[PDB]
Amino acid sequence: MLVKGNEILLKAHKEGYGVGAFNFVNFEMLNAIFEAGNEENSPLFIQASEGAIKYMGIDMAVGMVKIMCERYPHIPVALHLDHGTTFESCEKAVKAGFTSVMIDASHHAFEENLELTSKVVKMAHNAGVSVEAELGRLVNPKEAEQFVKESQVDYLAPAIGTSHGAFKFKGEPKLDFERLQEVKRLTNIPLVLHGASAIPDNVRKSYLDAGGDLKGSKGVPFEFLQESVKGGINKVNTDTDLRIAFIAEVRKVANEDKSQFDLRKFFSPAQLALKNVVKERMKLLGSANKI
Amino acid sequence: MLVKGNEILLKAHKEGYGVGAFNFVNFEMLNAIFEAGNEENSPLFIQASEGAIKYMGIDMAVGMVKIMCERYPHIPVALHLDHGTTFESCEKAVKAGFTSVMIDASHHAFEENLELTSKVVKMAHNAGVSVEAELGLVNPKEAEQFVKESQVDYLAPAIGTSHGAFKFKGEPKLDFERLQEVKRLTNIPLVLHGASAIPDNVRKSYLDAGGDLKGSKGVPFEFLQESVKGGINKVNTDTDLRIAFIAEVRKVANEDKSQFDLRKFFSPAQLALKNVVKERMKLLGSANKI
Ligand SMILES: O=C[C@H](O)COP(=O)(O)O
Ligand SMILES: O=C[C@H](O)COP(=O)(O)O
Ligand code: NA
Ligand code: NA
Ligand SMILES: [Zn+2]
Ligand SMILES: [Zn+2]
Ligand SMILES: [Zn+2]
Ligand SMILES: [Zn+2]
Repeated sequence: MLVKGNEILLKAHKEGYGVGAFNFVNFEMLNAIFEAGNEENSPLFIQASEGAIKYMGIDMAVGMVKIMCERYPHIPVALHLDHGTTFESCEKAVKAGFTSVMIDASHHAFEENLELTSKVVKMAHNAGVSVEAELGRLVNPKEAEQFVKESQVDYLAPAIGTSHGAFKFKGEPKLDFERLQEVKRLTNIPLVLHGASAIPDNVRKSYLDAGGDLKGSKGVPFEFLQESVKGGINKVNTDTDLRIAFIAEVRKVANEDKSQFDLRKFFSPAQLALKNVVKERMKLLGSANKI
Repeated sequence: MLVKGNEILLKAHKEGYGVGAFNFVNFEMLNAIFEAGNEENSPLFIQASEGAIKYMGIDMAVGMVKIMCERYPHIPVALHLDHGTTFESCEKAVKAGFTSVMIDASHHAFEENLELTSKVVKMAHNAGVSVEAELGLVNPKEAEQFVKESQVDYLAPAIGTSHGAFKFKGEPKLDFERLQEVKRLTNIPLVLHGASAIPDNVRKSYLDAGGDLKGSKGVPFEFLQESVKGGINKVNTDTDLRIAFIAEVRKVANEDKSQFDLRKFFSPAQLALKNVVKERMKLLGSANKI
């Protein structure tokens, strides 16, 4: 059912596994994410960015998710606003039916980040909605400790080396796991990893075989993601991996049949590739069989 | 708002215009169709084939449509089951919240077509849902008896069309004398299947993106207008939407091999589909009918 984000992440926090947070922008992404969760018996964190919400309309974003939840009522589902940029954006997500909201104010000084986050928290918590915030651009663990105590935010995303998109590491992957463990120790709350796509080898091969160009993009290796969960990460933001796998198959259908224009012929194999990415990620993070 | 199919088509029947009936298989198609109707102030017929319903799930097909109607509550919208093949399929659509259903038994002999259609009608009408059936080329006298006894709300008579892009291996031709006779004898809304036109700008867009249309031909615009003058009120349109949508997808794929933001593919695809629908609404005379 559609539940508070913290309902899912407190269990993951206490038992020591990661729940993937998967972005979607339309029905095909959402269906494949849900079939993955049903097939791996895994909780689901479903994420929509502000841009995704503008593309779908927030009424359709929430509406499609609610339909999917009633289709799979046995799966714990949180619907999460990814990188909300204003109080008003977060307030609109709360009013529309989101069960989790992120307020990203990490580009501000500590005092202004805490101020705005706290404002979001008391609004969201009044409405039964959980809150994510971000600290770092890396994190100061003692800032994190104070930030969490005073804001009462439900989960925290500390900067430990990742970044959005595919072009993460200009060389070898590097995450500061000592800093992670200290944050986790001092805050004792669920933590979140942004920019956590791995770009597996098969997904990249699929994309390049379809004539795509990834441009030397490298994600977080699987072994770093597992070490992250061992360090205390409980929500693993994942988007790029899904897009590459999906568009790989769309490119492939276009290439191999120039007369094909049935949309289902493009998006059925795209859905399948995306679902498989999600299933494997669920097993990697340790959320499989957790229902 | 979401309304009986006959509510939209009775008005079109009385006032002599055609309402496009546009197929969809996902959010992108649906959104672009609704924005077209909103911008042309036009009633909408939204339809989903059995295959589309298996792809989306009937719960999602109705659910997305109901969300879209709430976003544009001033637009008369009917949600239509396209080419239902069984009574049970039509019954599931009625229960799921469709406001119109088509039962296609035209491959049966007259007596069996009428019997199955009548059974669907009794079921659908008990639930406040309108019914389309198919006959056929059509015998105008079969049509007259068929409609009187079945009490179907609208009829698709075969007059020369076919589904898909490949409609006429020779010159395009429709039997308009047959059409008018059917209209005269039945005096109900009529439906035209296989009514995609494949406009030249949509074909040019598809070929420029590397697409192959394999010498396909659609109904000329002039034939669509003549069919509405002859009494056609519901004009089934699918292929045109697919080609315009997939033309832009192919183009995005071609012009940036590093693009994998789905919105970068489907925003222009939506726009192109929207414009096809907008121009079709103006062609058929449903624009500015709200
Ligand atoms: O915040 C991270 C998400 O991947 C954002 O996706 P977006 O490209 O829709 O903003
Ligand atoms: O009934 C005619 C429809 O255009 C067919 O659509 P479909 O290809 O989803 O069956
Ligand atoms: Na987030
Ligand atoms: Na139909
Ligand atoms: Zn992020
Ligand atoms: Zn971030
Ligand atoms: Zn048809
Ligand atoms: Zn037909």
